[PDB]
Amino acid sequence: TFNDVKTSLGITESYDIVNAIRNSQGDNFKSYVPLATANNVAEVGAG
Amino acid sequence: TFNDVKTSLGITESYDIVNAIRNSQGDNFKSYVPLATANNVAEVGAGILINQTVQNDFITSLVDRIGLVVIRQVSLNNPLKKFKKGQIPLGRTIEEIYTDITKEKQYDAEEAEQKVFEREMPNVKTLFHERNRQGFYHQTIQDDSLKTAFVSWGNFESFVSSIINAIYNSAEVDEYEYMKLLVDNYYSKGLFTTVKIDEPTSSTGALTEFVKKMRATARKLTLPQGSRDWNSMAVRTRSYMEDLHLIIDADLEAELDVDVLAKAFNMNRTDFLGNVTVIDGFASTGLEAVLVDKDWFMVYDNLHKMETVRNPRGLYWNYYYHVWQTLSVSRFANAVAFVSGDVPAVTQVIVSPNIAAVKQGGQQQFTAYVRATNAKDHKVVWSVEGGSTGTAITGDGLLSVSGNEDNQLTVKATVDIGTEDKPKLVVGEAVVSIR
Amino acid sequence: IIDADLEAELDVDVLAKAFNMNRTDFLGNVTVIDGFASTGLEAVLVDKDW
Amino acid sequence: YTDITKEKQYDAEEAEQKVFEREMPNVKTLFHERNRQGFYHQTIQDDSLK
Repeated sequence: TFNDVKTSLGITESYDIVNAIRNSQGDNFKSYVPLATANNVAEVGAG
Repeated sequence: TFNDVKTSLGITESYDIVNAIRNSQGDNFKSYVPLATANNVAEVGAGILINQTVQNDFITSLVDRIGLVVIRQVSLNNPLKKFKKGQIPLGRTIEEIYTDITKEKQYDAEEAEQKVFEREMPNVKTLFHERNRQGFYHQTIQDDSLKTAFVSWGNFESFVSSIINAIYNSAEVDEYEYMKLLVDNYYSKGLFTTVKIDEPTSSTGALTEFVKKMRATARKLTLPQGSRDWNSMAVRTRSYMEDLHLIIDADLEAELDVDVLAKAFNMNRTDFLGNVTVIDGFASTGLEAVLVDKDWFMVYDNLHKMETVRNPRGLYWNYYYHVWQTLSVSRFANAVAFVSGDVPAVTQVIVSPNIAAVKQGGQQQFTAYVRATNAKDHKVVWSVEGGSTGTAITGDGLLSVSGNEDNQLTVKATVDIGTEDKPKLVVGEAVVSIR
Repeated sequence: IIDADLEAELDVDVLAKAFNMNRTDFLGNVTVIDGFASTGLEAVLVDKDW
Repeated sequence: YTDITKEKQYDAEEAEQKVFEREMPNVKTLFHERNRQGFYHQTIQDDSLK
């Protein structure tokens, strides 16, 4: 029983992909903007 | 997906048994010291509200897994279901008819000359009942979303079936609560005949005093001459003994069998006459027991359909279960009320024609039946509202009608209970046609 | 001629918790009515020729 | 365990908009875990008991 676990636990976020899609004015991440559930695949997608 | 939650969520602790075991040192918890794993049982053993992924003891990276899933299927029935009359396919209203006894006339061979051919109408009271309850039970099953909670199809089919039964359990429970409402509708309108008692819980004498009034009343319903005393339409009706139903709660049956029928040598002399129906309770203040005929209820079914629909977008079914029925009460049947509170001195005044058609210029006799709960005088005062010029009801209720009356009349009879400062009238009314 | 108040009170208070029914029963043929329209009159003994 | 529901009044004026309304079942769960985990120990020297 560990009871205070966050999803990160080892992660040095190099650039925070959640804000990176949310700020895309037409750069590289503008292909990740018409995805619906991109926030959820980004949240737990690394296992 | 919660947080730091505890195994102590919904627990108002009494005394910390873990402390009380180890610091017994003489107390009666010293049967628990040789139990080795007692702290583990005394922490989880109540049941955990919120599941936590417990790590394995040997290899901590493994998660301890759900080994058996238990679905607790239960059934709720209706106690008062046996009082249900039948069902109605077509038509809304039910008409009851009761013919009543009539008036003696003196012999007179002098007046019988021209009056061979005079006519008397029979004293017939009727009564009507409409469909009342019109309702449905609705709950959704999102079939594809609950596949995550179930690793098996057995636990998937038993759980979805348990959502079906919670609709049919909502039938038998909510229908039970309307028949507790018809009792508390009838008592709230003053249509039960109130038999004022004391509370049976306080004295065993007040329990046996209560058994006296019920067995007194259950014989008065069953005399072969009837009475006008126990209807709210005041007709001569005899209840048969086997149709009397007593609707005590559960507390008074335990007082009965332990304070009285335990120690009585003869149970046939202190039981409850008629039939005993044990329920939750009564919403009214002090309405402790109720005795009725079996034909007091006019409960009839109308409609029982299960209707289904599917949302393709959100991937769910909605189950609609429509329960329509006529829920009503015969006022032509005997029904009493064993009320332990302070009751009013008069509950109900009944006028013996509720429906009269008086020819313009003709006369009609009107008749109070004051349901005094005490044994006092309770003067009845008569009046006619809506009358144009004269129309003059007087005395015992002999109605007059003028030659120029065309209006519909309301004939009132009233009784003044309590003090004149706060008058609090009790009024019975009649409806008079004019031709 | 027993008013139904007194019949129930004979059964509850007296003929129950008693081992001998013939030793407390009301002497005579008991006929039960709903009560007399009078004041305080409860029961009535009469002969058959009354 | 799955609990009973609430009744709704028949009305075809509100049945126009709410055919796909979503009303949630009242399911409650408990969880019971393994709690007792212990052993009993008893030695027998056969030959010196002879």
